[PDB]
Amino acid sequence: PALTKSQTDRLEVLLNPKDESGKPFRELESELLSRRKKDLQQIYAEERENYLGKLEREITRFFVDRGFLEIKSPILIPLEYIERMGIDELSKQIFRVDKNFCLRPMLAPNLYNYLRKLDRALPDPIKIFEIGPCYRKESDGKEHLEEFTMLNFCQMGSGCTRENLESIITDFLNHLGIDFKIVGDSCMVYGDTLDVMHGDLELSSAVVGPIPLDREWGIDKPWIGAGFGLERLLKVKHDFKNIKRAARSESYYNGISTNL
Amino acid sequence: PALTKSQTDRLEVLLNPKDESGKPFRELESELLSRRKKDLQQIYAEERENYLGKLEREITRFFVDRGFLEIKSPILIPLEYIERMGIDELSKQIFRVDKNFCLRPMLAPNLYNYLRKLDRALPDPIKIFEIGPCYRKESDGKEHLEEFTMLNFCQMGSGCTRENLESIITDFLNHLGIDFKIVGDSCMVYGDTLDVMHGDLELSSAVVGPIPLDREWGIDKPWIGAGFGLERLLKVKHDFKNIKRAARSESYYNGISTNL
Ligand SMILES: C[C@@H]1CCN[C@@H]1C(=O)NCCCC[C@@H](N)C(=O)OP(=O)(O)OC[C@@H]1O[C@@H](n2cnc3c(N)ncnc32)[C@H](O)[C@H]1O
Ligand SMILES: C[C@@H]1CCN[C@@H]1C(=O)NCCCC[C@@H](N)C(=O)OP(=O)(O)OC[C@@H]1O[C@@H](n2cnc3c(N)ncnc32)[C@H](O)[C@H]1O
Repeated sequence: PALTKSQTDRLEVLLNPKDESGKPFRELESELLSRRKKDLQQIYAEERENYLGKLEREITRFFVDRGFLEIKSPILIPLEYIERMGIDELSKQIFRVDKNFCLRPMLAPNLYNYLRKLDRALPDPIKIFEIGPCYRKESDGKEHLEEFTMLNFCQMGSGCTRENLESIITDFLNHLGIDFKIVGDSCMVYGDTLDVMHGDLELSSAVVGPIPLDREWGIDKPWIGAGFGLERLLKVKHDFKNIKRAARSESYYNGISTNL
Repeated sequence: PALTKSQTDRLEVLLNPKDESGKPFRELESELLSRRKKDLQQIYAEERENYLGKLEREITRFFVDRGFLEIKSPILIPLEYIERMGIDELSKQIFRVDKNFCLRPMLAPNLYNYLRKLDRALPDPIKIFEIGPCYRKESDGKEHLEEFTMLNFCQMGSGCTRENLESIITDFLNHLGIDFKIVGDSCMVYGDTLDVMHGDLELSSAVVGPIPLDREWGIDKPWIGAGFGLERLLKVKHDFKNIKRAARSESYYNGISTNL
């Protein structure tokens, strides 16, 4: 008669945000299987782009067009960078590799190094961004991924104000068509942050520098910056119930179940 | 009088492929510093794209345009995938994470899974590609990186011939403007390979399936495929002497020293 919890989980795997009893499980599953097969057929026939790759390209274009230098820095980083970030909490979340390296939990340490290095070469202000993989061991799975993709943009020198920071965030999310509000918060590493919220979901943490951590990185200039999770952005944009639908995955492709 | 070996190493750091005694070290270094600062100034003023990101976008466009589905699969993969790949040599090169996961040394295991899964949804033949980070512990540094970027494209079903494989490789490298020759070789995992060579540098290993390893992955169809290192491609394209100039790096940006 009624659907079992397991059957309901199965159908929810196959259900897409835009799909609209007493039909049996077998027929409801058959219908959804058919719809999802067609969705993949249509991607494959027409656009062929992965949502995560595509979102990366669109964001890349956005920040390049606005004068930010595209960075591609190591994903595998020295463990010393974690301790020099003031992280000794987030520390139980570090995936260690060999005795000396770890998978980066954020883009900040490498970007600090780039800011200092490029200050010797580039005119004020220095505007840079990176998009790439980051890793944190996470107890949750609703809004948290162990393997995720962060965007971090930043500016150092002139014009490093809270206004300009907010303006960039605003232009950015309006460009992407993502609703948001900016609330003042704090964290252990940075501040004093600004959190960019979608309802109760954190899209970004942002900071207006300087902060005292800067000195450890040879930075003695005003700066502003923000990190965004690309999977969180996709989750909002596509109305995905679970963030796993927006991840690097063998179970979902563009939020469509691959288990068909 | 003459330059010391250390001074020569310093200048070679600052030397670009296109730059053309008895001038002292200080003046030669000063000149190169000036040229490299201007190179970064010109990137920053004009294009602002990272060579590795840009190469990824151009390759992405190439394979999308030719009917291949863009994949973004996990970088952190189960250790079981390594053993199911027939790897028990390359095994000392695996960067292990936790007791159960590793950093992927190749794209093949995840793409095998995608081929099988998508066969239930997509018409014959199934054409897919991924571009992303791969990791191998490496004794060398001339043509080898521990952290690199692989392109792997493949097709399964109809038209999985050596001719079509060679044709795609040929169209691809001619598109990129990279000189090559295709030699028959072999490896422990696959074959029987075709190696795509630039002089003595391996750009790619390629395979015409089926092979007996397929059965472990639920694959029972003809297939063809090739993996290319993006850093190797950049190394050839830009005439870089060391592959570290083409890597994710805090020491080089688009093959320009960041230590200025
Ligand atoms: C570069 C300069 C010099 C140093 N720092 C400067 C800067 O530009 N800005 C300071 C603020 C950058 C934010 C960054 N350090 C950071 O790690 O903040 P988090 O809030 O911890 O990470 C940003 C978050 O990425 C996403 N994210 C987080 N963990 C997950 C998860 N496990 N699953 C999926 N998504 C997640 C989440 O969407 C977004 O809130
Ligand atoms: C997906 C289907 C199902 C399974 N396999 C199929 C397929 O499409 N093709 C089989 C052939 C794919 C090749 C892949 N399995 C492989 O790992 O071959 P390798 O020769 O070991 O890696 C390809 C190499 O990537 C680059 N590369 C390697 N190690 C490094 C390094 N340490 N530093 C920098 N660059 C490097 C190098 O340019 C290029 O020769």
